[PDB]
Amino acid sequence: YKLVCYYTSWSQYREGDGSCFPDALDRFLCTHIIYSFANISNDHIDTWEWNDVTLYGMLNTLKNRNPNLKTLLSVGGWNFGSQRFSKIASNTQSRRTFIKSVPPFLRTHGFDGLDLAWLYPGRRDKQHFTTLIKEMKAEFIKEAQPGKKQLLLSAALSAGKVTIDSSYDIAKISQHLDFISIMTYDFHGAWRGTTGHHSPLFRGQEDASPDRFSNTDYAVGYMLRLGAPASKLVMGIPTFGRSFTLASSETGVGAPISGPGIPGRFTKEAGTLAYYEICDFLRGATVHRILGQQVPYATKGNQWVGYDDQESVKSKVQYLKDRQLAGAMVWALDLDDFQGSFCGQDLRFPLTNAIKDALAA
Amino acid sequence: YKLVCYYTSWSQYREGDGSCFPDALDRFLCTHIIYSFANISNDHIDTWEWNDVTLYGMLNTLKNRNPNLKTLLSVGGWNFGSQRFSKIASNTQSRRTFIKSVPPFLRTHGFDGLDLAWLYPGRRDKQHFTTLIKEMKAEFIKEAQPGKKQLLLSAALSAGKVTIDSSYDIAKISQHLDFISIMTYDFHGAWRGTTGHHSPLFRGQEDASPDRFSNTDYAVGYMLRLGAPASKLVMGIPTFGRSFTLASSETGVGAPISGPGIPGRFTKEAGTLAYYEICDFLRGATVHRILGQQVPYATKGNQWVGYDDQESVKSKVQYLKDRQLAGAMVWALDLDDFQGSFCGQDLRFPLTNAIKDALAA
Amino acid sequence: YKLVCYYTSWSQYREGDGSCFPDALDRFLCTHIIYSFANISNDHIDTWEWNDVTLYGMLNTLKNRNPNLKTLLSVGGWNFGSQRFSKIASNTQSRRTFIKSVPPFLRTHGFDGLDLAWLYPGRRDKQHFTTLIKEMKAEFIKEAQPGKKQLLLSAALSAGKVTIDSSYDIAKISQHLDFISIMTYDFHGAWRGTTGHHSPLFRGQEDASPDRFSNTDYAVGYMLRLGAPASKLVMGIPTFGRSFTLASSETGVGAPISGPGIPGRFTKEAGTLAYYEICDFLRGATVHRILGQQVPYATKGNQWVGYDDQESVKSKVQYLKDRQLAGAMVWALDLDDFQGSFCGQDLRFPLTNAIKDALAA
Amino acid sequence: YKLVCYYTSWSQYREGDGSCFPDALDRFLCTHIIYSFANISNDHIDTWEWNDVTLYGMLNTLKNRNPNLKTLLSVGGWNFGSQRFSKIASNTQSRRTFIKSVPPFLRTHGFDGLDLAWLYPGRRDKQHFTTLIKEMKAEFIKEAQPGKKQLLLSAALSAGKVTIDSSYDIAKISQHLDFISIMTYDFHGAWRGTTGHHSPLFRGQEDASPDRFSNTDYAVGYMLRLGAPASKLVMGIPTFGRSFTLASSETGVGAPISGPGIPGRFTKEAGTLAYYEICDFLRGATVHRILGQQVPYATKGNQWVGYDDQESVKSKVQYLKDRQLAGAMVWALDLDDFQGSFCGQDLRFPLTNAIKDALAA
Ligand SMILES: CC(=O)N[C@@H]1[C@@H](O)[C@@H](O)[C@@H](CO)O[C@H]1O
Ligand SMILES: CC(=O)N[C@@H]1[C@@H](O)[C@@H](O)[C@@H](CO)O[C@H]1O
Ligand SMILES: CC(=O)N[C@@H]1[C@@H](O)[C@@H](O)[C@@H](CO)O[C@H]1O
Ligand SMILES: CC(=O)N[C@@H]1[C@@H](O)[C@@H](O)[C@@H](CO)O[C@H]1O
Repeated sequence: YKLVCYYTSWSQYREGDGSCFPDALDRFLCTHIIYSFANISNDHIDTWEWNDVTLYGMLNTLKNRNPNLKTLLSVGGWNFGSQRFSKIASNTQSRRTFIKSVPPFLRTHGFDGLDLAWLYPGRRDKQHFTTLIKEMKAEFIKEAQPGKKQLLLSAALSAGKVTIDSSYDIAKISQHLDFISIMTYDFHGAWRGTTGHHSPLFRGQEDASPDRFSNTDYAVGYMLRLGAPASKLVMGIPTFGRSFTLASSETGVGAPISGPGIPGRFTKEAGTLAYYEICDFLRGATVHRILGQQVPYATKGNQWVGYDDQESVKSKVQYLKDRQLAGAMVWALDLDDFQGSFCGQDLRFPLTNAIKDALAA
Repeated sequence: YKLVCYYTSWSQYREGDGSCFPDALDRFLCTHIIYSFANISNDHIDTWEWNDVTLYGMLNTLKNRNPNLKTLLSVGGWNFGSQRFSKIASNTQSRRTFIKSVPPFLRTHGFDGLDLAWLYPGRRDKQHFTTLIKEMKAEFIKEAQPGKKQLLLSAALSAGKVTIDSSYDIAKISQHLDFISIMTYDFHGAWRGTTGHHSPLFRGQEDASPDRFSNTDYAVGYMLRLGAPASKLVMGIPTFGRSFTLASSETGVGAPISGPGIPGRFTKEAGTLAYYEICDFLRGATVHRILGQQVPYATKGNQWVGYDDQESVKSKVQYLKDRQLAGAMVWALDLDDFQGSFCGQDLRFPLTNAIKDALAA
Repeated sequence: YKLVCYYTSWSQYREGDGSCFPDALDRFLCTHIIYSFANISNDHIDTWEWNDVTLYGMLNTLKNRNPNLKTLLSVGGWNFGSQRFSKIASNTQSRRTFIKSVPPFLRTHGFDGLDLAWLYPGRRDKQHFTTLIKEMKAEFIKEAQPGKKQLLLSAALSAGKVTIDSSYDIAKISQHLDFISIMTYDFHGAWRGTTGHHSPLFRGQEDASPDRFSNTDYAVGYMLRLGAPASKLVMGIPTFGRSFTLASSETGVGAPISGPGIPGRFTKEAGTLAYYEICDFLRGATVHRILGQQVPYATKGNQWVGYDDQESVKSKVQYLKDRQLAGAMVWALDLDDFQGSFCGQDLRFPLTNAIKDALAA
Repeated sequence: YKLVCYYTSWSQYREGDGSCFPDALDRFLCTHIIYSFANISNDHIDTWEWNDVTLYGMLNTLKNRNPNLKTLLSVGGWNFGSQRFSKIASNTQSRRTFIKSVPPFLRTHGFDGLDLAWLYPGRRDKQHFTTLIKEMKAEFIKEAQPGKKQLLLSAALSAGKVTIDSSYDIAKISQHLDFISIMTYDFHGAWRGTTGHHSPLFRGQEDASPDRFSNTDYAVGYMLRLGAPASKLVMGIPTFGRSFTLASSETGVGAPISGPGIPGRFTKEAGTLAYYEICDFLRGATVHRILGQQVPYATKGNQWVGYDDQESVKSKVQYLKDRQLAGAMVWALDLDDFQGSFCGQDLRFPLTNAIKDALAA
């Protein structure tokens, strides 16, 4: 089983014990680690943060004691701009420059691979996206055709039905990619203005979600049906939760909300909490397991958070093993308890370790 | 929380330890016990079996130590002839004689109420059935008018979407009935000529069943939607399994079958097994929990049976409690381990006791 | 001990069995293989031959089956032109561009380091050469400072006293280089217009040479005295001979000549023969061991050639081991009998294997 | 070519097999044999050993079967005293008497000529030596005027540059001498307190000897340069070796010593060893060929000896033939294996037959 794990370069800047650099990662935890993100600039792949070269260094250092570890560089992400990635993929010169720039940059900086994270190609870009992928694989085959270890090509794809239907030719791109990470989290499948979990496994209670699409099971089945081979599909599992401010005494699934949850001290983003933040929040909170969805939420005063814990990630790994998927993708290493000193069990990366042990069973 | 339990009269004729009579029944187990079934003969309510009047008393003796206990007599059943019942409830005199005949016969034989089990009112009968339930509740209010204790009225309704849509005016009859026993088992939800569980709680893997309706969650939600109040709805939990003969080595959900399953020694009905026969079957067998349905099946040799156990009935009780339903209905006392000698715990009614325990916590 | 061996890119064009491509090289033969030469173009390190990129890869493939093997790329050579290397190294901006370009180029194309072959810095360029080496070494230390395998830096240096005195600050460049390959061959030690061996180990007969300086032993000792550590000094051993056309019946050392030797069938360069050509020539030749110089010459008709054989390279290896040098350097693989079919042993790389054997003993 | 061999008269007194007398000598081995040493007493040439006259007889017996063998007697030696030969040679009366005394004594005792072994003239005796040689030769020309066979005049000379510069007018004495024997052994060219070979053919490793001039090639080249005809120069070759006692684990050339080598059983002279003694030593010893010097040393335990073997003496002959020298000189028959029972092969005079063979090839 593959265990693909994202590290985000902006986690370095978080205050205090929140600050995360690649020298804090367990080198035997993951089969693959992906660094996010890289810019594209003058149509060439390029660094993002001032100190990426150092941080690339720290990441690849982990391969010294662990030969099997693979590292990829993810290009794109949320702050990149769907627009900008569009302009580049659609134009024929721009695309060639970009593609031609990739292998030298990866080799120069110690990476085994590229992860395309265009979030997201629009309706207009479906063919461009297929082309980009096909030609990038072609370039990687050429570059290594004299005897080398060939560079890996992956992509992070939406788990949302709408985006999958409009943006991705699944059968075509699946043939050229080495794996697909499906982002089975951040589903927006609650009734407007109410609580719901952002990463249910199963739909659960039929009449308590507006549709059947907003869950891990549906999206995994859909992508399999659309022609992605089970053996190339990696199933995304979050180490963050999505939080809401409650607007009444109701704390169930479907309760009214007034908006996103109060920011965490360290991640400082409304509507999100790192698992290490949730471990703090849980002291004095009530935990409930949403029966049909197989995932927990916690509530304390006017705050509600839907997240994953050791029991839930085990259920998720059972699912992915039963479907013979290739493995699990973890977003993100820097949002697990990587200091091992918030979750009260002195265990670094409790969630990721949980996934790893369930893959072994 | 009501806990409505069905005792069947034909269960007296099973060999050896199979034989069951109202004497073997724990008086504290249930709140309501429902005797099934009664005839309608020449438009008056009648007995069925030769020794019904004895068994009535054996049953109504149990109320001696227990004044909280209620009993009800169910009239109808599968053998009745759905034809015959429709005739009776369409004709204006028939219905009048019938309704008039019930209250004396009930007080006489010691019953606290009637349970309607017309299986099933078809197309045409929707209004007849609505009226029958309306005028029967008219009679039971008139009968107890001199300060008696009003007779209870209830009905066993289908959990099948088709049958509910064609047969029941749930908004109307729910105002007249005291509770509704919704038969959330014997779904026909599997792909054709393949294995499936007959009483799943949730739909489960979205791509592994033809429809979203053949599960307990759907049925309960549907009825809540159609007008039935939560405080009048009692959720059916089976103490029996449905079995199949497999046709290949595949033993999963949706494995090819060739027909129903070898009959039990004591129940002697192909495709059925009492819980106590299942305990016999389990020794030697692989149990697997269906992940999204939250129910087990067992397979051994060319036999596959989907059944409910202590873990699974507690989940269903957690489900019914979370929806604030009236309580749980059990089909049937004579099919749980009533000896206490099969399931190796030396415990009478393991499944029914699991349901009681969970209801109180 | 190191065994550094040069492969020359232009050897690929030699007719017939002379043609040598990197895939003919024994992957277990040498510790370090150096590819010569790379261009510098627009102050950037660059390819020379149109197929360099294919040949780099056939070389680097040799590492798959033997990971210990190291590869370096040599920049410069005799066709480069000393005066064009001057301007690059002496302009501060050219030199930075160049130095900046090397590590990406090396990593992109699979090489473990750079070999400098400036042939040769004049008196004017001594300091420039020193500076070039210091800065170039600093860059490799920087590029690697986060946990990479650091890039090797080596230099092919002249064994000629006059060039060493004019061009090299030995003490300073020795601390920065990882090894020095001293080109202890092609000495111009013969009395003008007379036969002499181009790679004597010692001076031999005192009154039969012009100078005491044109011999391996002098050049080694001189570099040691000047500050090159033994542990960084690699001693060049030729797999080629230098040939003369005799002008009389005299056939000894110091016999009159009329010009360089007739070209070989395959190397096609007057005054030079590959070892495999020498094997052909030895058929009907007389060989003599030069008494003080520990090396052979052969003569046949009007031709005379001073070369190395298995015995003579063995002696050279004894010598370098007794001086505790870092190992042997071989110019060049493509001039050894790489085919194995010329020296009537059916044994590929006869000279280099002999060198290898003597280093291991 | 000439082959000039010394027998030493004091070799009779050595124990057992060590004992050597002229009857032990093959008569076909040498072209000249030189009996050493004779005395000068009361300014007349005398005998030295009590039995000299017998030994001279046995020696001269050898010419009975061999018409071509030539014998000479050698006045002087180390034990004569430089101080005393000076006084005989510097006084016009002394010297005239000596000269005149010489021919009759030589005719009387069977000798074909005289060999001068003044070891050695000082600065102050240079011109006296020139005058002795000139006058002695004038005498021998005059004594032969009655149609006799002219007596042979030869001289043994130092190979050391200092002695040559102080003592010898090579150009002048060369015309009067029939041959010069150059003593190209017993060189004092080890760094002080260290091992060195006493008879190297060439200088060898440039920085592993104090001086350029303690070797055979330099001595020969120097004499030629000072005006000795090649056709009169006989190059000395030793059959003994010189031995040290090591002071350390180091056994190489220039290793630390503590004093001379353990005396041999038969020679009893610290720091010397006959070849027959060396043949025993070799059993259990390591032999190394010194690359520069074309000569072996042997070490075993705390002992180290530099000697000449069959290989080394063949090379010394090659050198003398290439330089067109008159022939070889051997010191000495009694230090070679004259028994023929020490060196394994059952051959008498291994080293001297080696010389002879090489002179004939
Ligand atoms: C610096 C960076 O990460 N992003 C730049 C962005 O700032 C913008 O200027 C663009 C050109 O319009 O190039 C991008 O890569
Ligand atoms: C099973 C049973 O009790 N059936 C009776 C029987 O008398 C039957 O013949 C019918 C007459 O039409 O009436 C039913 O109530
Ligand atoms: C062999 C080679 O590639 N060398 C080029 C040469 O082609 C030429 O253009 C020169 C211009 O001054 O630059 C060199 O590097
Ligand atoms: C007898 C002999 O062999 N040697 C003597 C020596 O002993 C010494 O007496 C000298 C004159 O003082 O004359 C030498 O020839």
